[PDB]
Amino acid sequence: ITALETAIILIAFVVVASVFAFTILSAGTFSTERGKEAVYAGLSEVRSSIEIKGSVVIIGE
Amino acid sequence: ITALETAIILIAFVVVASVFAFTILSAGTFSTERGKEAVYAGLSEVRSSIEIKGSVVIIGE
Repeated sequence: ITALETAIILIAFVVVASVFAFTILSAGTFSTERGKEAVYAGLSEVRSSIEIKGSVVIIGE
Repeated sequence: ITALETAIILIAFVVVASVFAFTILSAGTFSTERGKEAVYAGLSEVRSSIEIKGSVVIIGE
């Protein structure tokens, strides 16, 4: 009796872990991708400066 | 003692396991769903932000 019972509960717990494990794998991939974007975005901003060369001239109407 | 009794008790225990297994499956699906939602919520909050560019101007009446 106890043998037939234990099989059914055993399958139930394995499936739950499988679904949970799949969710973590997909969730973890999203987090890594988002973290990578930030570093590239930050580096681009710092190097994008601009500079004035020469002298300023005004033209009289 | 006799096969006739043993069948009846055997069926009863199997059904209990089935009902318990079904609830675990449903319960596990909800919990993992909520865990996934938390990660997306956290990442969105960190990325949002605002800066101030330029001076601050006062207009006097």
